[PDB]
Amino acid sequence: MASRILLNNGAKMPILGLGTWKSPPGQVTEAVKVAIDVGYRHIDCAHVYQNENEVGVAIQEKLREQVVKREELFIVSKLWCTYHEKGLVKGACQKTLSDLKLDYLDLYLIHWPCGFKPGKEFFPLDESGNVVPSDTNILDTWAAMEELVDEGLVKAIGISNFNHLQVEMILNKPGLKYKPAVNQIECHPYLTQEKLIQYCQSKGIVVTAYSPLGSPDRPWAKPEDPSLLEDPRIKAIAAKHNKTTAQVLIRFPMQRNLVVIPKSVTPERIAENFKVFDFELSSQDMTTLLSYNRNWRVCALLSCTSHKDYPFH
Ligand SMILES: NC(=O)c1ccc[n+]([C@@H]2O[C@H](COP(=O)([O-])OP(=O)(O)OC[C@H]3O[C@@H](n4cnc5c(N)ncnc54)[C@H](OP(=O)(O)O)[C@@H]3O)[C@@H](O)[C@H]2O)c1
Ligand SMILES: O=C(O)COc1cc(Cl)ccc1C(=O)NCc1ccc(Br)cc1F
Ligand SMILES: [Br-]
Repeated sequence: MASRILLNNGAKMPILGLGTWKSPPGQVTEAVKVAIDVGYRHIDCAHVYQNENEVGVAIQEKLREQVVKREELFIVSKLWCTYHEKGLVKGACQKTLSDLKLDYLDLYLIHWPCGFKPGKEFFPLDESGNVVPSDTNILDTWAAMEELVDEGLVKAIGISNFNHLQVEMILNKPGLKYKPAVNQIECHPYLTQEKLIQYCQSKGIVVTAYSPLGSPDRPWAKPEDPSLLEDPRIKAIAAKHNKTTAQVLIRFPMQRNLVVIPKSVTPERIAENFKVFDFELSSQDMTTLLSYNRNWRVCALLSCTSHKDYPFH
């Protein structure tokens, strides 16, 4: 498949990007420098990841070095849940731009459908451990995102972790000005997402697959959880193709017309993960990988489950 996918804003998005959640601030600058040197042109970021300044150092250095031009990079960030207020969205976006050393983002996402009480804490809790909601809804937050396009701060806007009904809510918004370009969701062989992907793709929304390797470094991992990278069935498909299991896990979403954003801070893995354009999984391989679905989610969070807009069940 082509290396870039056309979005419904008329721009092209690289189907392979570098993830940055959990990338330590003392390692992520080098990770991003290496990624750009070996061909990555898409970086997935977020304010809540606490490392945008260090990501930005790498981007700016590579632009200064003229390794790449700004127009050839596709930089994505996300509006955190404590900034779903009319009067906070622009400043949140601007702080991300300032940190990343950019004058625009290629894509800005509503990180989660849920608004939380504004303040210093990213997860404000009540005295019993429940997240404290904001009363601001996804439609008003979307209107605020639309303003960012109209102010030139972002070239595209989208959503992340929106369920079917939430995507539909946006699409049915009275007075909708810009459709979401992307819905970024968890997707891998244990959470194959056939239903939500078909819905989004049928509406011209591009899906980005996060945690494609099963996020083995997620801080809440438990020793007994399933492991994609260690699954002997996936290893066998990889061996057949003379590729690594990670390479199969990255190529899988690409052949479903998804964008995919594996994270690494290991230079050799960053390079490995990019070497996914010179082989093909068969249809039988694809169906076989799909058959491993078990509705197993990396990203979920008990403290947020009573929020009215919590997306999962
Ligand atoms: N929108 C959202 O709500 C959301 C949620 C989750 C994730 N995301 C985005 O999606 C990105 C990817 O997801 P993720 O970080 O959860 O996990 P992931 O990409 O599925 O897995 C990352 C883990 O896999 C390891 N790894 C990477 N390449 C490997 C290879 N070739 N062989 C073996 N191990 C390898 C990494 O180790 P090393 O780094 O030590 O090499 C790290 O421990 C995130 O970083 C973030 O940008 C977004
Ligand atoms: O959300 C992400 O991108 C990855 O996960 C996290 C990253 C950081 Cl830096 C901190 C915490 C998470 C994290 O806990 N994410 C899960 C999450 C969050 C919000 C909601 Br409404 C539901 C939910 F499942
Ligand atoms: Br949420």
